[PDB]
Amino acid sequence: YPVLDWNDIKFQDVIGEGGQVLKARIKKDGLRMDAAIKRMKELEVLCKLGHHPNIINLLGACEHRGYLYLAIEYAPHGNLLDFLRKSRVLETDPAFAIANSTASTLSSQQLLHFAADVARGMDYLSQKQFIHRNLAARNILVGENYVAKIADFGLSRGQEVYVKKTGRLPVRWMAIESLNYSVYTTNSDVWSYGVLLWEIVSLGGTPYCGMTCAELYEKLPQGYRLEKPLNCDDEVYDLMRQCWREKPYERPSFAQILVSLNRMLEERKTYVNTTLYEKFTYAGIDCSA
Ligand SMILES: Nc1ncnc2sc(-c3c(-c4ccccc4)ncn3CC3CCCCC3)nc12
Repeated sequence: YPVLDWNDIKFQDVIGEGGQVLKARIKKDGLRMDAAIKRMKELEVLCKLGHHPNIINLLGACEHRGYLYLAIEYAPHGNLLDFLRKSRVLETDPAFAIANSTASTLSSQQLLHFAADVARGMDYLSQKQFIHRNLAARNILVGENYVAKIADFGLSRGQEVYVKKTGRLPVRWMAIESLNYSVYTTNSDVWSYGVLLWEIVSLGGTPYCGMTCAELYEKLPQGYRLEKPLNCDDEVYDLMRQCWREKPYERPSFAQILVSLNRMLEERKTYVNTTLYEKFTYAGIDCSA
């Protein structure tokens, strides 16, 4: 749904590392478009769903010499985290940075729309009972027209899902119940989303720069939260803080989040500063992460 003919695929380049994925061009319903194709060895109807503008759409699937190749909507601009980081103009093009009084090629409004974008997608998923379990900047793709898209693959669907650990955990993104007990819910997804939001605001900062994974475990039950960024308005931070409430059911819903962003967007006020003025400080990326 649909079905792709092999003879319409023209592969262009490989993308990433390892599973095994490629950039193609497919023909679908008489139109030519970029796809990303992954080839699996040896669930798809629910994969649309993708019909939503912030969810990587499924384009086609196609059996060829014993394999199933899966074509999905192609994202021109990488994961959101890199995109954001490459936007750090003081570091990548300071002549530009100074001339234009700016710390990013991205604007506060644009930064928020990525937030809204993901917020919106999640809202639509969470209300169809899906649990992402991996919300993080690096896990969001920036798609055509710079519209942020979520990945719908391997999504647990249900009220709650327990997964046993053992690979690496996104500790810095996880909420406490997930930390304590390896359980994920939609409410666990919102916690992660606030870290995503925090990530966006820090133009790609590593959350909890300096702290180690051990330190976090001990300090989070303690009531410790990520520090409000120097470029961030108080309400934006406030919103992050709600996502990180200790009591899961206390946190907001994506609708609530989304409502609140949409308000912020409609105001003329800058909620996320990217303008140099007299001082500006990029959240650390390095650290021992
Ligand atoms: N649509 C795309 N356009 C650009 N590049 C890529 S890389 C990619 C991908 C796939 C994949 C899965 C199915 C088909 C094709 C690719 N499996 C892991 N990834 C990498 C992950 C990156 C972070 C967010 C989750 C996906 N999909 C895209």
